[PDB]
Amino acid sequence: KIRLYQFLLDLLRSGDMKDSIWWVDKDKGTFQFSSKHKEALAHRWGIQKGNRKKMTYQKMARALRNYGKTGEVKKVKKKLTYQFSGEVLG
DNA sequence: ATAAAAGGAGAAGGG
DNA sequence: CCCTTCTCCTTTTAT
Repeated sequence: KIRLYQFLLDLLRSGDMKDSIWWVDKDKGTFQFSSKHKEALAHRWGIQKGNRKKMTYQKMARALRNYGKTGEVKKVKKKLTYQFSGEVLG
């Protein structure tokens, strides 16, 4: 199965949900969610995983915070903003 | 200042 | 094992 950090990174490279998520500094690998349209992207995440309950941003954010220990994705000091690691980017 | 929202995390449960 | 789900508390942001 696909991993969350790859689901997001795939969307940014595809632009398939430009209204829900966009780059902030492509070079630094920072990105940000749309306050109004993030739930739609969260919805698409739970479905792709076939989860029991419909996915919400809070549950997805909880999952993202776990990447803080392994380093794939760290939270940035800007609203709804995260950052990929150089390894994840290449 | 205050509601609302974003952020946080321990625990237990599910593919 | 990679999240998922629930629950409760805190900080930040929007009103």
